Amino acid sequence: AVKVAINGFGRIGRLAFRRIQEVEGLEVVAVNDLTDDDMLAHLLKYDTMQGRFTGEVEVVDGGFRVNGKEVKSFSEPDASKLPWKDLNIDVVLECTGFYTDKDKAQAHIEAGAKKVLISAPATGDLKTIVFNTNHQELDGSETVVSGASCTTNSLAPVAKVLNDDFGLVEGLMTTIHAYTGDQNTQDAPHRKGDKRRARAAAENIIPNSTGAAKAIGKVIPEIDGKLDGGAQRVPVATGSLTELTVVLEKQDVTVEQVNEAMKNASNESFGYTEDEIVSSDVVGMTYGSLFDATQTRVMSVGDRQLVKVAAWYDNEMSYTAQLVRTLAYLAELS
Amino acid sequence: GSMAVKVAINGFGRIGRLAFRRIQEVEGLEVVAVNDLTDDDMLAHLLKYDTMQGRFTGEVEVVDGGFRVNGKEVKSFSEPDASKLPWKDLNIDVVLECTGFYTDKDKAQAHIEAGAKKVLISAPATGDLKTIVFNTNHQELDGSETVVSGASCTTNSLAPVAKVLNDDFGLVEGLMTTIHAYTGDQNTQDAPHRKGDKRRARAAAENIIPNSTGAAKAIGKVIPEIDGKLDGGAQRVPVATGSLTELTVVLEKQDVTVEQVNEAMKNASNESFGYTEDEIVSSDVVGMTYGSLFDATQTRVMSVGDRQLVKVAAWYDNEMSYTAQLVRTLAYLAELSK
Amino acid sequence: AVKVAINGFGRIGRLAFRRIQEVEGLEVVAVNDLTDDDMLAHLLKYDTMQGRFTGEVEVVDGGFRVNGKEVKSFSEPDASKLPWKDLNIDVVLECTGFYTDKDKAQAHIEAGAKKVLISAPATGDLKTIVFNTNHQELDGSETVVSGASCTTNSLAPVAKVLNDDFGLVEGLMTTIHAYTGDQNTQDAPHRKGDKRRARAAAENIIPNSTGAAKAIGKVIPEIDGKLDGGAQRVPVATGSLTELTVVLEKQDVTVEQVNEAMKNASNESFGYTEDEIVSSDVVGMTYGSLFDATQTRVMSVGDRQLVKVAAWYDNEMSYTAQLVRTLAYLAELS
Amino acid sequence: AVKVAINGFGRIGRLAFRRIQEVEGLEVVAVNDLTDDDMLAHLLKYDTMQGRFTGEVEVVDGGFRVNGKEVKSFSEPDASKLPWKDLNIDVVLECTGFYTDKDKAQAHIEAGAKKVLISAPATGDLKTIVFNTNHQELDGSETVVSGASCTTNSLAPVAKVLNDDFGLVEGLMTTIHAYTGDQNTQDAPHRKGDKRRARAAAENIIPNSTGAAKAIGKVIPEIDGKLDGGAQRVPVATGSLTELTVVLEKQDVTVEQVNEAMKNASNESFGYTEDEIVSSDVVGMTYGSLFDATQTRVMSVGDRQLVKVAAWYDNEMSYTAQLVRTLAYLAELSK
Ligand SMILES: NC(=O)c1ccc[n+]([C@@H]2O[C@H](COP(=O)([O-])OP(=O)(O)OC[C@H]3O[C@@H](n4cnc5c(N)ncnc54)[C@H](O)[C@@H]3O)[C@@H](O)[C@H]2O)c1
Ligand SMILES: NC(=O)c1ccc[n+]([C@@H]2O[C@H](COP(=O)([O-])OP(=O)(O)OC[C@H]3O[C@@H](n4cnc5c(N)ncnc54)[C@H](O)[C@@H]3O)[C@@H](O)[C@H]2O)c1
Ligand SMILES: NC(=O)c1ccc[n+]([C@@H]2O[C@H](COP(=O)([O-])OP(=O)(O)OC[C@H]3O[C@@H](n4cnc5c(N)ncnc54)[C@H](O)[C@@H]3O)[C@@H](O)[C@H]2O)c1
Ligand SMILES: NC(=O)c1ccc[n+]([C@@H]2O[C@H](COP(=O)([O-])OP(=O)(O)OC[C@H]3O[C@@H](n4cnc5c(N)ncnc54)[C@H](O)[C@@H]3O)[C@@H](O)[C@H]2O)c1
Repeated sequence: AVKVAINGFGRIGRLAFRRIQEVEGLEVVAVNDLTDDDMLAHLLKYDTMQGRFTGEVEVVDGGFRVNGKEVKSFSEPDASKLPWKDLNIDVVLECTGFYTDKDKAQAHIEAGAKKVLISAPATGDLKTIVFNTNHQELDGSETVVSGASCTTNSLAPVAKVLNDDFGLVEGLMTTIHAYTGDQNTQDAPHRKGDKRRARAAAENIIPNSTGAAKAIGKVIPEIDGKLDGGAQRVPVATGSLTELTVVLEKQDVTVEQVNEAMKNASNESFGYTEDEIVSSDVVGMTYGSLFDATQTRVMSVGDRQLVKVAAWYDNEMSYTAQLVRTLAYLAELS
Repeated sequence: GSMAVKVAINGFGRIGRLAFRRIQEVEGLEVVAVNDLTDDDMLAHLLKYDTMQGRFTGEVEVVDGGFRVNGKEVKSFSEPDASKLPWKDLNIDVVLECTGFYTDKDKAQAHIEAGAKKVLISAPATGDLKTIVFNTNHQELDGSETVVSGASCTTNSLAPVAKVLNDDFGLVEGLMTTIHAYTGDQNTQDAPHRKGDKRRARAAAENIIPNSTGAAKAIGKVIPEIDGKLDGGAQRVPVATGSLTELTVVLEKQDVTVEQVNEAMKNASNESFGYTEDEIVSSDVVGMTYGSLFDATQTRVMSVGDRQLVKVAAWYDNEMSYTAQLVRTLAYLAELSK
Repeated sequence: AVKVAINGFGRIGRLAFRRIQEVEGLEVVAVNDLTDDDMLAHLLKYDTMQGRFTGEVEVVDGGFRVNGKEVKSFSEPDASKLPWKDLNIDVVLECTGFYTDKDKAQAHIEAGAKKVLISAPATGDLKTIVFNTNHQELDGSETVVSGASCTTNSLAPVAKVLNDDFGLVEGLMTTIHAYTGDQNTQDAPHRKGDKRRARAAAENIIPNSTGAAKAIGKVIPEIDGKLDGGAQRVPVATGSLTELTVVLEKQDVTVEQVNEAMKNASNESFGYTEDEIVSSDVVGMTYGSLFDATQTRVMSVGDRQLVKVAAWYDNEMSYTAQLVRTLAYLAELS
Repeated sequence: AVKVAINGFGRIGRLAFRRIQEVEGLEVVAVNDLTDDDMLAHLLKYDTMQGRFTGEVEVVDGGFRVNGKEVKSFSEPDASKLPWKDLNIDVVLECTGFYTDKDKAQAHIEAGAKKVLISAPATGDLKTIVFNTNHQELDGSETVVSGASCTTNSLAPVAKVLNDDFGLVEGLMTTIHAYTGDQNTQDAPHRKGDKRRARAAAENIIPNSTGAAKAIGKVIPEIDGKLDGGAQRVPVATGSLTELTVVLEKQDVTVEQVNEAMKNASNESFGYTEDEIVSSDVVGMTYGSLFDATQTRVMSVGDRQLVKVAAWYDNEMSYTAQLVRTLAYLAELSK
């Protein structure tokens, strides 16, 4: 099996560990964080939104044991000091949020890892990958790769269909997004100086920035610069919705045409539904994006149209499933 | 001679109780009677204590036939059929119709039959009546009306924004999403829904819930010159009050900037339409009395060549923002029939 | 198979349906509620806290079809008008909340049903059953039975151990309880005139009454009148905790003695844990009561002691699992 | 006026600032935190649970201006490096959560402050004060003082009445408590290694420890060791309840006797209600404890009784009001 180390055993890190248990060919041999083994094991076992871990978890000397298999744990904030060479790490899943740059993530390579896959958008000379939209741009020689964002994984397959089938002129996005760990529990100073993420997460509708639409060109180059938009963080603990409003080249477009085009492009990454679901219904789902045909709207005044669509995503498990698909493909290629 | 306008509140719910509270601070208007489907102890308690809007500042005491507020008697009734209420005997000038069950001109006429002079419905309503957003189209009321709609919370948030966009830039078309606080028409836990809505059927405080709204689709009732040019829906989310309306538009004027849009909105600001450049969140608008609060920090202009999309957002307290507007319209409607 | 009808396809009714799919010899052939079939099918498929239904549901002519088998649906507010005789109904699961009385529940017997099991405490000359505490009191001749309450199922096995091993003098209970459908979404008049259940359910700590401790004698006769207490409804959608503070006959009681006695009494209904869990960790669990050893306290001043214990329960699934156990047992005996 | 510096402009720090605007002869001249002035001014202006600050707040050179008064701001994590001598600080209101110990808080004294009042329980040789229960124990010479906890402030006036009027044998407590900033937004490693405070704050009933009952003897010495108990953190953003179950020496006790005793002891710190309120009703209240007569229970089996009572508190504003009362009193002494 391909030997995986997880750096940052947080929401994405732990869910990635869970997902990897189901993927033949990938094995987590080590985890790194900033805490004790009792804490690591406990948070793997128990998960507020994603439910209890299926297998058995036991704290042992040097880490924890999951279903018989030992996992080595470390508590090293400086990635360059990790014993990746000694453990023969093939790929690091970088999930801390503190190495979201090619040069920063290179620390893992210096430490002895063969490759790094970052669980977030990242700057620098690297490829940004949404599985089943642009993963074929990987050839296996890459040392550092980005798995994009939760929102980009929800948006990319939708934007691709709109452009391919109708011709995208321009568009604006709003994602109604579950609150995340970069937000405060109570009103308090925020480390990034963000006066909105400073506010009590579970008691507010909170406007905030996102790169998903603005930076869509890193995943779909042919629509580079044609999208922008933002986010509204709301009091659900996981589960999100991306709404997109577009101008198209094709004219006299119908709701039926848009839905059929989306249904035709469905796969394991891009789901299609006509059920009147709500955010809790997508918790734990493994589609990167779930197109909701019930929300499609077309505004027509004369020969001028606006087309609006919406797609659900579990910002946790939807993204994690996509990240692990990319991880496996990156591993297979090399 | 001159007297305070005698108001009766039908439906002592969220809007009804907040209207009562608001009227306490508006001179020339007095609530003499309330009607609901419960006991006086319950009515007094819910007036006194309010989860989101805070403790009532007056003194509330249950008495014979109703309750006393700061020494002033309010008559209470528990009659589901509006035509049976003693509006004649009580000399009722205007009924604030806040039950959600008389949202129709013919149905709301029951209050007029009962002896009230006028009815203002706290919601969109069917029939041949006028739909009024204060400080957008209230001057369309001539005084001959007997049944009027106070529009919706969302329409009150949307209308001043849509008017500025059209007046200054020319509205071609647009789409709206309101990120809206959950309301009493939603279930506490997943359960069958009275109106058959499979989404309002779901646990209100645990979900992002898509739902329809008339605000954009029916904007033409308030701003006739943009009839049919808007559409959109709602996303109900787990805040108990406080909402946001986002509007994405195509405009006639070219090379529009964020600065131009913000300045145009600021110039249109009044007691109904507020303006902010502060990075606020939903809890910051709870209890506010603007019908709509334009958030300049959320303005975006997408340009690709000569083609532009403009996006704006305005906050509203679906409860107090709408209530303040409703009371403004109430006062004006009574003023016309001196 | 035992032919089951569910009156009231609500939280307990639907979860009972789900659990029955896992029990050979138990079959739901009919459901009665006050809504359409599309609604019933949708709420079976999608569940905010309990997750997506495993199998597949299809709306048909008579009602709905689940995994091949058809389920008939009705809309009679008066249960005596239901065609239970024609459908040869063996047991009605009474889950509406409107027939919580022996004489009221008799409506189903008049309609043609052989037995009624009410999913709540009930007034009248009937047996109140907590599975694995007093289910042996059933002989199979009963026509109307109560499955008790969620809180009683959490409390009974704990109270029994305390009395058996230490001698119960007296106690007081508080359950920190998930909000339920008998509470309002927003501050509004309450149908029962309850000024506290009138308040916004998900925004408040709300004191309220319970019959679990006061009526414990219906399940454990030897401690009748020895307990009382109440509830505090809080903003979690499901998952609850029962705390019990008692005076005991035995002296010099220790935390270890209490925990060991509870562990020794553990079974499929009564769980034991030493893990530092929280409420979300018990969502979907099938124990009727999960004793939490980390919460045990003994206060000693001279020869006088107060003993405090706590047990978790999913007021939904914990109760439902117990109700179906009692159903299967009652159906087996005659 | 007594010159106050606030260390840690957080929930308690900011509410204390607001409360000090209500107290004559007490001025906040300086604030220290770990952020910039834009953020400090914003969080003073806008408050999710406690509402908008009514006055004018503007960012100026070297801090911010509130209602015509300049507040100097700093961003220094090491308290011994603060300019307290230069600013002539009379009392530091220590609200960071990182100086809850006599010897650690001495850093403020070394920096030039005359006194320190800690906004939490604290270790070391100091007094622990619940205003209107034991503030008379202060004489004005103390250099470092603890303002106790939110829970202790809710508990002490109740426990005192129960002992004075009925004779306290023993008791156990549970506080059903709003979630606070020491809890995580999502399930995540917890800085203090608490596996329960690690969990998503607003989605769980979370058992946790509290010292309020176990350490009541610091406030009421005559009942030292007679109480214990813990907390259940629940998804309300502020507003809490303390439930206390006791054995008393007085026999044949009634609900009426207990309720009357509590009402007789009511003052500006200890309120009394017979209304069927809920947690949101106490948000922003200034009583340290609100006794709820509707929740009083007496369980009798033979001559053996268990007595249960409950008191509400806004863990934020109730505690803050008490802290500022103690602050004013401490300042008034030795003037
Ligand atoms: N919905 C989501 O939560 C979501 C979705 C997609 C992507 N992401 C991205 O994934 C990353 C992690 O997000 P998360 O929500 O899991 O955050 P998290 O806080 O839950 O996880 C981060 C973990 O990394 C650990 N950590 C921090 N610094 C470290 C260091 N220097 N060395 C080792 N461990 C360290 C922390 O202890 C924590 O456990 C972020 O970049 C985020 O943008 C999050
Ligand atoms: N955000 C908002 O809550 C909001 C905003 C704008 C408009 N509205 C509209 O205002 C109306 C009331 O909404 P609400 O949120 O206050 O609902 P609510 O449920 O809180 O209030 C309705 C009240 O009317 C009472 N009632 C029902 N039928 C009655 C009858 N036949 N006779 C007398 N009383 C009766 C109920 O007991 C209840 O107290 C609705 O039409 C709604 O669409 C609501
Ligand atoms: N935690 C819990 O939800 C829980 C736990 C244990 C016991 N219970 C008990 O179970 C019962 C149901 O609880 P619930 O939470 O599922 O309530 P619910 O409101 O979710 O379900 C009740 C269902 O019964 C239907 N109904 C009402 N009147 C009817 C009638 N006359 N005829 C046919 N159907 C009717 C309603 O449409 C609704 O779908 C109650 O007695 C409750 O006390 C609930
Ligand atoms: N319910 C309550 O929130 C409550 C009630 C009673 C007592 N307390 C106590 O009050 C204290 C603060 O609680 P809070 O809820 O306001 O916490 P908080 O997180 O909201 O505020 C703490 C503030 O101190 C700042 N800070 C941290 N380290 C610092 C340093 N070294 N130098 C300067 N500033 C620093 C932080 O940036 C933050 O703004 C804690 O000891 C807590 O136990 C809290």
